[PDB]
Amino acid sequence: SRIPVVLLACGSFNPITNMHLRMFEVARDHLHQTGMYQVIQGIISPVNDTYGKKDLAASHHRVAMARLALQTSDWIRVDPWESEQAQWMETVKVLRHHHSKLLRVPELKLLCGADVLKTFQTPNLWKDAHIQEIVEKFGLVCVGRVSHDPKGYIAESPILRMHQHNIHLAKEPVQNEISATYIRRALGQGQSVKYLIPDAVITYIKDHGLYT
Amino acid sequence: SRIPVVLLACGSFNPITNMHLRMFEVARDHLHQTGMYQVIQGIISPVNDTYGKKDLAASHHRVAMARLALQTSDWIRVDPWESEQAQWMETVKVLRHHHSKLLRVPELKLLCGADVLKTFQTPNLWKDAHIQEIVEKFGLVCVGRVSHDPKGYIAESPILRMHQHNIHLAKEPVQNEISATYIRRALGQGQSVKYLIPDAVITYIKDHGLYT
Amino acid sequence: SRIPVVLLACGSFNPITNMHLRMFEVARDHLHQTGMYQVIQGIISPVNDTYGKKDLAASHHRVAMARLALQTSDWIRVDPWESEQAQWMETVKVLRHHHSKLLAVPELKLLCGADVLKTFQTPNLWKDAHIQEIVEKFGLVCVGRVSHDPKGYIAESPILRMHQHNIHLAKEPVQNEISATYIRRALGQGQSVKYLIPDAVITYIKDHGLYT
Amino acid sequence: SRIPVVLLACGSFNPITNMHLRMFEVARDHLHQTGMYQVIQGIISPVNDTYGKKDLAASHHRVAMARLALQTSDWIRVDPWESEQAQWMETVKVLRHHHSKLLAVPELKLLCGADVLKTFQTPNLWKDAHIQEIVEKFGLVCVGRVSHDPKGYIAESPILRMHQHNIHLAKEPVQNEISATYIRRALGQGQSVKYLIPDAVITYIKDHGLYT
Ligand SMILES: Nc1ncnc2c1ncn2[C@@H]1O[C@H](COP(=O)(O)CP(=O)(O)OP(=O)(O)O)[C@@H](O)[C@H]1O
Ligand SMILES: Nc1ncnc2c1ncn2[C@@H]1O[C@H](COP(=O)(O)CP(=O)(O)OP(=O)(O)O)[C@@H](O)[C@H]1O
Ligand SMILES: Nc1ncnc2c1ncn2[C@@H]1O[C@H](COP(=O)(O)CP(=O)(O)OP(=O)(O)O)[C@@H](O)[C@H]1O
Ligand SMILES: Nc1ncnc2c1ncn2[C@@H]1O[C@H](COP(=O)(O)CP(=O)(O)OP(=O)(O)O)[C@@H](O)[C@H]1O
Repeated sequence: SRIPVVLLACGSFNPITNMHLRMFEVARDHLHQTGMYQVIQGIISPVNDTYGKKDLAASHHRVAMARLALQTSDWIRVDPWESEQAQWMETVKVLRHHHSKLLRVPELKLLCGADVLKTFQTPNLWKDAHIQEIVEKFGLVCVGRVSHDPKGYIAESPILRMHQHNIHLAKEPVQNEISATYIRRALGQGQSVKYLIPDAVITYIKDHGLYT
Repeated sequence: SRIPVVLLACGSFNPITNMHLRMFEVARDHLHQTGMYQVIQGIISPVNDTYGKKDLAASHHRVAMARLALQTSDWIRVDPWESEQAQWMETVKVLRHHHSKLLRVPELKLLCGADVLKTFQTPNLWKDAHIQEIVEKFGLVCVGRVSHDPKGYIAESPILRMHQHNIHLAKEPVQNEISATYIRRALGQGQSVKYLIPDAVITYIKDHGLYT
Repeated sequence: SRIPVVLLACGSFNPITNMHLRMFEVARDHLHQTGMYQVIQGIISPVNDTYGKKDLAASHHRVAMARLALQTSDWIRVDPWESEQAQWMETVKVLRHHHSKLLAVPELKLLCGADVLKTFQTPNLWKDAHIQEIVEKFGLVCVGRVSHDPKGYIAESPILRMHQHNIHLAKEPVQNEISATYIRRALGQGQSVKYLIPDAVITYIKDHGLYT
Repeated sequence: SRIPVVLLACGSFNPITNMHLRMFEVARDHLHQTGMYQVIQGIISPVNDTYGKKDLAASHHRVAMARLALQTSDWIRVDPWESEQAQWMETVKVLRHHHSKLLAVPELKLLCGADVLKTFQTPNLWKDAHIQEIVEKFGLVCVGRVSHDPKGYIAESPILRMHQHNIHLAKEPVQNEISATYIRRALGQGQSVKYLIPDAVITYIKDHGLYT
């Protein structure tokens, strides 16, 4: 039989876009095609407001938009636990929390774009122990992105190449390079982003005067 | 004051995708930014079933999906006149028909991707008289696409470069290369296309067993 | 052992670019990786000057630029035969000519980008009999291009589908969408195209005042 | 008259690629088109071997490959100073060094891709004071990359926004996303990278058995 899998995606979702959503769909089809897994749930976990330095919309707004974006999904949901904590938390700690909730068994895997995968190399950006825990205790499903070579990132990492069984590279045959930065700039200029992010999210943004 | 403009997009829309929809939004923002125009309406006109040679879904299905895709649009509508004619018709003839309907005044412009623009060069593909009529009697709004250089296509065409005032090049700052061919293949393989085309269109496709 | 193969690329090569050259390298590695072919030669065949609408540099110059571009290749050569003929010739006839030239015969295959494969669908562009002879008697090696879905083009064409074993889809994780159209426009504006086309080609264009 | 400018590109150049070289040409044409600058020299400065996690070819080889790649450039040279230092140095210190070297002084500007500009946002990556000194005392010329929105990065950073007059955004309608990571993987698999990196660089890699 197949192994139950839960996909967890961390990030800003400022705001959530059709690309963030597509990422789950591609990752699920990929895992199913292997024959070894059955994805049972997707979780969008927006980052906390204390995180880094940037014009991030308040967390309850990002959580609300993600919930709206996901109303037509029968398997992906937003979980505000991370954004509701007092302070920002390293990714691995969010994975532990959700793993615990699962035990109250499905394998919990981190879901991300190939660009996040490239950051594992940035000096003083990720503790090696954390990278090891992600691919050894949990798993990693990476969706391709233009200009990134996930296969090489894995091969050149002493930690990643040792845990390839738990790293899944999902190929994105559709060029969809929507960046939320662009979405925010467009909105600020009063330009349309319809068909780039969910209609309901656009409505929420307008109703609450976000990204003006 | 501004000149009223109606945008007309011909094509297969087999099925309509989020990219076809985005094309209208980008074209409208572009024309408005010039200050010279006010886009008052968008029209999706699906090609007739006698057209060329291919696995085209029945026209009433393509019209229905486009209508569903456009339910959340307050300015773009589908017009089945073209698909309802007895036989396929050259683009310019569809422009004449819609121009007539407008008179029962707004400028009617053809809307298309930069790839369509490149076909103007293909031997025995477009009558020069028709290309001239399009950019001289009507107008052309072209949305950019990866690998195409609209500015060069215009400059190298003796007909197009003489009517640049009526040709509008709208830039697409977002890499969104979704092809309907891929959508159909994915659907046939039972893969997800959610977030690539409208939810309602996906439902219609499933309900009517299209692209199996 | 392996079936010997010769690759033939037809096109404008106005001017030849690094992408046109990359196309050969990608196709050769793909055929070799199948384990059953050995590519022994590549042929660049610039189109005749009587062809099409677009105004191209003289074939004398396009052949010269290809020769210069190919000085550092040990397996690809330019063949002027096609451009030296009194008038434009259909692709199938150029294949027949080069096949005769090879007369334990190697297989001669047409090398092209996925955009060319999509034109097989265009009404009144290719004679069905030519499409059949090309994929059945010669073979097609298609290199991927953004926005094109070769697999779908093949599945939706009864002729390509029936002979799909003779169509080899090659691709690399590199987004290299440089159009010669852009190249000419840039040259016309006095901008650099260094590192987009070979240094030797740029020298010839400057020395002979082309693309002004 | 025009302000003389020197462009400095820092990075791994592991190995230097046609895209790294194209970056200089695009930046120079952009600065010249503003009508107020005259680019007099370009400097490629390979990073020190003590830098980061990823295992890079020896700096001796990366400097050699850049020198060979640059033999056909009449304005860009490689400068080994940075890689010859006992240990890795922050970008701002390399700029200061080269600025001193130039000591009616030309303006020295950092040349990079938009992805680098996005890293300014990363928590604990750059010292705010360094970001300020880079954009205020030197200048930044950023070349566009797919998926990045430089204009938005600048608008959302108070430091970049305040000094945006010293940040020059250059870009060309060419999708050239070749990653050196892909290059190394391909070389490791015995595949061709001809026409993606200079011929002279490929010869050196083969002669010295690099990237095995
Ligand atoms: N267009 C795209 N294609 C594939 N993955 C994408 C994507 N856009 C975002 N992602 C992925 O979605 C996850 C969350 O992204 P975010 O944290 O919201 C940064 P972003 O989406 O790039 O917006 P930004 O421009 O504000 O940084 C990441 O794993 C990222 O890789
Ligand atoms: N991803 C995209 N980006 C920009 N324009 C697009 C686009 N996809 C389609 N278009 C435009 O939408 C209009 C209609 O396209 P269609 O006639 O449906 C062919 P298509 O969308 O490429 O599907 P196909 O693969 O079945 O041919 C054309 O003007 C085309 O240029
Ligand atoms: N960037 C690219 N990637 C892959 N194949 C490409 C390519 N650019 C061109 N080709 C292929 O190279 C062959 C010859 O192309 P040409 O006939 O010269 C037209 P082109 O190269 O698109 O320039 P154009 O802008 O003048 O039309 C074709 O098979 C085409 O598909
Ligand atoms: N395809 C491309 N287009 C524009 N800029 C590019 C580029 N590829 C790399 N660059 C730029 O070239 C400079 C040096 O890059 P490097 O430090 O060598 C990392 P890289 O080139 O991405 O290879 P990598 O895959 O090993 O990381 C950077 O400013 C980077 O932004």
